[PDB]
Amino acid sequence: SSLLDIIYQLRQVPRWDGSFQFEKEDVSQHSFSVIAISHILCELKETLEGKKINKEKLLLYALYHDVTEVVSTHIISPVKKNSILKDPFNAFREQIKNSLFDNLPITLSDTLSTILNNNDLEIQEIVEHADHVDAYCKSCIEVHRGNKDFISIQRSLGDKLDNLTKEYPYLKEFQNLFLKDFPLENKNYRY
Amino acid sequence: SSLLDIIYQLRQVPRWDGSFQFEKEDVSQHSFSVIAISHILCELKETLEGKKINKEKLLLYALYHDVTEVVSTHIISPVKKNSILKDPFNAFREQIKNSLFDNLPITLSDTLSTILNNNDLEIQEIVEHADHVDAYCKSCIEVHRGNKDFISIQRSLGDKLDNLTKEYPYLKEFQNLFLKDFPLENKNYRY
Ligand SMILES: Nc1ncnc2c1ncn2[C@@H]1O[C@H](CO)[C@H]1CO
Ligand SMILES: Nc1ncnc2c1ncn2[C@@H]1O[C@H](CO)[C@H]1CO
Ligand SMILES: [Mg+2]
Ligand SMILES: [Mg+2]
Repeated sequence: SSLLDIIYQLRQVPRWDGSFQFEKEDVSQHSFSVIAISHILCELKETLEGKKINKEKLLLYALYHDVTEVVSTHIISPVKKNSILKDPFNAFREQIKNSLFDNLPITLSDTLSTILNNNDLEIQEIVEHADHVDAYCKSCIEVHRGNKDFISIQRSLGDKLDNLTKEYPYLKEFQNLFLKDFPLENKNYRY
Repeated sequence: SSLLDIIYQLRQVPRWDGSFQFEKEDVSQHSFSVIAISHILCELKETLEGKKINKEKLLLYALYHDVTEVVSTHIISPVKKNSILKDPFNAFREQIKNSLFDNLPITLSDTLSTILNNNDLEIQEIVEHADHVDAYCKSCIEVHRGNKDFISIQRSLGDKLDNLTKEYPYLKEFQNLFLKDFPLENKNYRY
């Protein structure tokens, strides 16, 4: 099985191609943040919307949400979302899903296929929101480091996030709790 | 709340201090791998030992298992396990847990305290095993890159892992499935 190799190979998939970064970021670091953000968003949404989400399925979906980029590499969203490429890339991503986990035991094989081909729309939505939050957070950190090239990126991501908070109360609560002073200029918790 | 800052600040905590590495590794990359390994180990253990583990709790514990290193930094195991430092470091780690999540809503606050102060011994054991597997895997990748300085590290970690597989059948199965050709010299799944 290539599953363990793929887990470590995601470190060789860089994000933010074409942009200067003070800190390069790979898919494993991004996926770690998305898992943690997805969990936080889930807890807020559960409390606000009066429900319970299957957190095993949510966390496993967040964990693997970008695993196909070990084949596709990470295509940045301005390119992937171009109308010329949007649908072919989604067909490409589906082709990768179909071939990934070849020589696995049926416990892993079906559990991993279940994770990849998830049709829980709500888990997919939470992780999509977490993905946008993480991109905004990265843009915040780069601007904080002094990276003027990320100011316009931060602006467009923050504008889209603002619009999302008008329609998704759990995102507005997340923004209130965490995103109005980010990153922390003084990291008092270290002492 | 400092929770989101901490999630990203784990990227500034390096592992393997004092060892030459061709690729530097931070706690977020390590924790991503440990979450994924913990999940795989859990599925094997469930099938082999005739049980079901609460995978939400396992994954969340793996996600945060090293979060206190944002305060302590990452003390390498030859130092942390020294008899002079072993118990004081565990007391230090307990002091950090007690002060981390100050200004959070009770959904997050208690859920995060529950995660940190977990007393599920089996989840703690799975994550401890996943932590050792990940350290072995890193040593394998460095040796693969050509890093002779990690040969003796790989040997001692592989010896300890071998001994563990004699007592924990799910680890032996993991080793059989993934650790006899790692990393993959030819990454055929990319094409
Ligand atoms: N305004 C922008 N310019 C360049 N890359 C962007 C971008 N917004 C998002 N990305 C990147 O597309 C990825 C998914 O958000 C993100 C990291 O590669
Ligand atoms: N033989 C060894 N020499 C130096 N650091 C080691 C080591 N074995 C494990 N470590 C490091 O201790 C950490 C936990 O395994 C690991 C990464 O920092
Ligand atoms: Mg993503
Ligand atoms: Mg660890």
